Amino acid sequence: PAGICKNLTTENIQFSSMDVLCYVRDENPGKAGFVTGDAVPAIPFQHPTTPA
Amino acid sequence: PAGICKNLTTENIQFSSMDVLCYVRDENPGKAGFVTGDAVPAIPFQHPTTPA
Repeated sequence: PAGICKNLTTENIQFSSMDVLCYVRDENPGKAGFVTGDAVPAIPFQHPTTPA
Repeated sequence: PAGICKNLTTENIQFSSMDVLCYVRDENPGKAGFVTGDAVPAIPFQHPTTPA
């Protein structure tokens, strides 16, 4: 949408409402365009209550 | 061992590898040469994870 386009543009990343991006996701997982994965998932830490 | 003697001499406590020290451990109640004892044995503390 337009708001995302404006926010991207103001962040020195160029993208216009008339632009399009074309991609191909490969079949074999060994060779791919973009690789994503989790090394260590989110771990919570609850610190004890402090003075004040 | 010789290495300990070398370390001692390095830190300004003169003790050659040739030197020998003699001592007498007393047994009478009121008299003694070297006194040792623990007033409070070592106590462990564990702190939880800081906000850092």
